[PDB]
Amino acid sequence: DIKELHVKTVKRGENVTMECSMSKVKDKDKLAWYRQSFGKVPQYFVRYYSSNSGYKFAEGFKDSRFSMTVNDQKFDLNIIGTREDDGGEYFCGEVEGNTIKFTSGTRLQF
Amino acid sequence: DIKELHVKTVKRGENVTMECSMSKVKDKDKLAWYRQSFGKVPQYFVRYYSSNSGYKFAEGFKDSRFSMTVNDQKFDLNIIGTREDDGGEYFCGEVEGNTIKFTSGTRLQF
Repeated sequence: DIKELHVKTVKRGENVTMECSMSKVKDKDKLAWYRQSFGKVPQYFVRYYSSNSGYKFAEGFKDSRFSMTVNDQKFDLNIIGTREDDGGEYFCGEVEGNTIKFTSGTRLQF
Repeated sequence: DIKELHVKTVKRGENVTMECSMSKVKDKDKLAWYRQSFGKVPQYFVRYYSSNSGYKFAEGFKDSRFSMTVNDQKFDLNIIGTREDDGGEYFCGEVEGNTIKFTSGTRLQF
């Protein structure tokens, strides 16, 4: 089967966390979040990084409201003070050889 | 910027082609199409293959209406006799190191 997206109906100003698990990850370096604004191609904007914070944003991405909770269990994506510009779908994917496998995703709607 | 999806309003029974270019592809083996049914996580269902047809479907995928036009210029996805079950978004992506880059995508709507 195909996994369902988590659907979060959020209110402007709400703080959101979108979940992705480390449980079955083979190589953390190949783990990233992809943002798809409505009607756009998805694009990676943050990836795992071997550091204390545990992540690095994509070149050209800047938004102080975004962070991640990264540890041995979690690769979770946080937004403080969400707004309608954040509406869209978010996918957590791990590259494996020739393809990427998306283990989870969330639709943020208002 | 982010690339726009091609939006195709299709009618049941129409034959559709969704476009992806070979032009800038570094390694064709890492090229695949991803299907995202509404509310679901995207999933690869067909990839480039070094053969005369030029593609191989994912394990578990079977749909006789699907094919690809694959050559030195094109990695195009075809559906003969489209129906509302095909509604969703389709992304063409090439794996590069730790992330995938989606070069094109199409939303199929009815």
